[PDB]
Amino acid sequence: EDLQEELKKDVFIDSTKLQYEAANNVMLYSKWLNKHSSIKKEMLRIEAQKKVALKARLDYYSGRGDGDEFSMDRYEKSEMKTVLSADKDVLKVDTSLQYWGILLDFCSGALDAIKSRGFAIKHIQDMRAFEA
Amino acid sequence: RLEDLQEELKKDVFIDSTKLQYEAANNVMLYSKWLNKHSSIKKEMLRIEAQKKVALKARLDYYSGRGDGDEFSMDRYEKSEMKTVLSADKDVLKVDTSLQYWGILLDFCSGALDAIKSRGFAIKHIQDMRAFEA
Amino acid sequence: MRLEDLQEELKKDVFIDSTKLQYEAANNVMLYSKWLNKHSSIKKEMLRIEAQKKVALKARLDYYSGRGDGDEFSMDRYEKSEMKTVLSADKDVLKVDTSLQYWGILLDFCSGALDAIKSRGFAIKHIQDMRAFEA
Amino acid sequence: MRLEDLQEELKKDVFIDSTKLQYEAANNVMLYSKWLNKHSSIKKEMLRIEAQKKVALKARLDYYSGRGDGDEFSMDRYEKSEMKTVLSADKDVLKVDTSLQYWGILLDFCSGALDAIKSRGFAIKHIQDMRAFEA
Amino acid sequence: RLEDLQEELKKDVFIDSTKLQYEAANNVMLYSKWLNKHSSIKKEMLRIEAQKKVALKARLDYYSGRGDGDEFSMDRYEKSEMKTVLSADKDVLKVDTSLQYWGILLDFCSGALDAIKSRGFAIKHIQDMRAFEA
Amino acid sequence: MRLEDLQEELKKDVFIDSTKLQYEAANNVMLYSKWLNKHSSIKKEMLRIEAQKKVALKARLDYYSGRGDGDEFSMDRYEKSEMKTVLSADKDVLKVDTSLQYWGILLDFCSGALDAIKSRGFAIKHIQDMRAFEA
Amino acid sequence: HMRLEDLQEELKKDVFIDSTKLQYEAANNVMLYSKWLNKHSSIKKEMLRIEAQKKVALKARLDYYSGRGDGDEFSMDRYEKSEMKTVLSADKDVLKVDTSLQYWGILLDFCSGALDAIKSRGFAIKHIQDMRAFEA
Repeated sequence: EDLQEELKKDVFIDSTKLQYEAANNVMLYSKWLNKHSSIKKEMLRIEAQKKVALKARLDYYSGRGDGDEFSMDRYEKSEMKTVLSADKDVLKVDTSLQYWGILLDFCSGALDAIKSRGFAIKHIQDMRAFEA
Repeated sequence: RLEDLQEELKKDVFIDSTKLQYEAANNVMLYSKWLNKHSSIKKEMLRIEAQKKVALKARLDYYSGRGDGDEFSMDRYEKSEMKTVLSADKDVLKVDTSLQYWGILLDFCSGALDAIKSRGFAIKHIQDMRAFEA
Repeated sequence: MRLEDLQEELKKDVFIDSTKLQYEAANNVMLYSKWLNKHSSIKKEMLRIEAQKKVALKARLDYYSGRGDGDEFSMDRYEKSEMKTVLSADKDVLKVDTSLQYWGILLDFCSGALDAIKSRGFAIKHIQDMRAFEA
Repeated sequence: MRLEDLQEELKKDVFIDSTKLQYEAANNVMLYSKWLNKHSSIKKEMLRIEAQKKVALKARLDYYSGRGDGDEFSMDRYEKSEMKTVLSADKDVLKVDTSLQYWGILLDFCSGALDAIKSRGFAIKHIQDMRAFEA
Repeated sequence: RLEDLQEELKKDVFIDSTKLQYEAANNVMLYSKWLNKHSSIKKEMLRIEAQKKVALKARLDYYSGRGDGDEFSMDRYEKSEMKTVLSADKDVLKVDTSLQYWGILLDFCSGALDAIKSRGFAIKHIQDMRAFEA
Repeated sequence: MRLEDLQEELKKDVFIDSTKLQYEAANNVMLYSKWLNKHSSIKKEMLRIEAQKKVALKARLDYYSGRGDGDEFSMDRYEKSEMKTVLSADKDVLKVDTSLQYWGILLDFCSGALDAIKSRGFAIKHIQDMRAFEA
Repeated sequence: HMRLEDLQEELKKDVFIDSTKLQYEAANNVMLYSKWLNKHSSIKKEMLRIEAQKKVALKARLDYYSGRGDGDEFSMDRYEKSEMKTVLSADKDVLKVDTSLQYWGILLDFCSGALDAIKSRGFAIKHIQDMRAFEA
């Protein structure tokens, strides 16, 4: 919600300082690039945790046990995709991770906006200069 | 470190309007600078790419019963179970986490090259609005 | 070819002598050619190596699958699903693909080099414009 | 045609004579055309080579699949999954594709030449601006 | 023939320095001539693409065991083999080459439009250099 | 519309009457319009034909996939890997796509027409300038 | 609504240049630019609305054909996932909303053409003002 709110404020243009906005637009691209890249770094950390959780759970459900517990439901291969997926522990990491996937995806749009706000800024110079 | 690349780029894109011409000529120098980082990163990742390719097989032997040295797994994992196991493997996970990290840095540098390419565009716009003052 | 020396090379090229702006405009088309030349020359090398890689890859696929590669044969009895993984780690594959991919990076670099110069020509023009403004 | 011989050709072509700017501006479109001619004749060649390649591929597809290719038959009993690798390394296949890709090196370079020449006219245009101001 | 288009364009882009006003006007006229060739070629290719689409099916029948006339294939080709088999097929290859031959032509006619657009530019450029003495 | 009629008309349009430079300059904006009408109106047609085709593709697909299209069913029992080839060659589809693809050529010719005229205006100024120069 | 002939006819009348009121036409030219610029933007409002219907209609129809639709209509012909893209396009409602969607794009596209003409018409007027100095 903070990302929607941040970009919303940023893409609006001060018509009176166009030379400044032309310069600051690149400054905004950077800013969103900075968040974008750290999130991927984050997702990489979270995705790594996810790789471990499925195996730990893979052991448990298959009878290799993960702690002091073993599954008695004797799940088959046809049942496995659902079971791990519905698992409380795996779900938490997948839930968090996918959230970041959304966070990351918004920043793509932000870069799309900023690339074009910079375009729009030149346009105004152009659309105004015509009256001359 | 990511903090060293993000912040450095931050510094680069700010434009001194009173020295518009310096920035215009120098802007091409920034592109060059990052293109150097970019390429140097890929060089690293390619080396890690080899390490991972060796690590995955080495571990694949271990778990599959072909052994990894004097070691063999007792968990008798099956082929349908295999992708998950290597993916969660200590030895593999370290290199892949390592490998992906530079890849992210690599990914940051593409954006910089977008930024710098457009800073060069932004600079001309400023010249134009100034020439417009005329 | 070495990457840093290409890096070292491009760096000198993008520098602009403002005292020779007509010359630099003319010089720019020559730099484009030169990097255009490198670019195509990298492809010739990679194509040759990629032919070695295809030869190495066939040989190792035979080796590991039990058809043997020379006077030598693998006893680890790998299956078809296991082959992709093993071949990637294969010393001969690994050595050549590493080399193959390495030039590709130099290939990817000369594109960057060509993007730098193709746009450098504008930057030279940008400078001229700000000057007519000073007038 | 040779790759490096075109590079030298482009090398001479991109040179700009400061004493003959009207000529250079006019002759520049003549350069686009000429390289526009090389680019197109190369493609025509690739059309002939790629047809041979597709034929080599079928003949070899038969051979390794056990249908025999002329008076020869493959005894290695390659499977469907293995064929892609094997065909790529096959000498008959490899020779035509190597040749085909070589023009590909040539094709792309001529594209670059047209790009250099496209802006060389601007570089030519660039200098005029610097001259009238110098006046 | 491709060689007929090459020789023609060569003749076209040549610029008569002494009759510049005329050449500025004719350049727009040349765009037309080549624009006419270009579209007529797409016209040609449109016919061939219908021919090619018909052949792949007729041949598809032959190789798939459905027969293409009074004939049937004994090679028992699998799905993995088909793209290759059809591609190398005498009937398919003949029509597709023709399409490709024209495709090569079409792109040359485009290149010609690239030329004419900038010949128009160069013409103005030269006039400026004329005013340069004056 | 016929393609040759577009070619014949455009040819007539781009001609420049030197003895009437003031008129040709003004009228040039009037030509953009005429072809602008063609371009948009052509699209209007293709938009209708595209609809005829989308319905045809479904109708024949049903036929061939065995859902039947009328009182008819294909006994050739075509598969998924085979369908795109089969539908593409279909007599009814082939007739409609040809139609659609043909109007596309007209559309594109008009884009070229718009390319041509838009620069003809540049040409008109240039000539005038060379006249003002001789003046 | 809007008709293409009305945009064509409107634009046609708009770009014609009165040589005798050239100072005026210079003033009149900018008045045209705003007007189409407003049309350009006004068409976008319609398409954004119709396209929204299409996002829903396709979604409503995809459910229908896949069997998740629950109304008084149900798809019994059992279409598969590879077949859906093909089928949905031919759907009576989808075809109509798409036809509608595609149409406004053309009116939209015409104003862009219209704006390039007027954006540049101002220049042509400036040229003629100038060609007089040659007679001068």
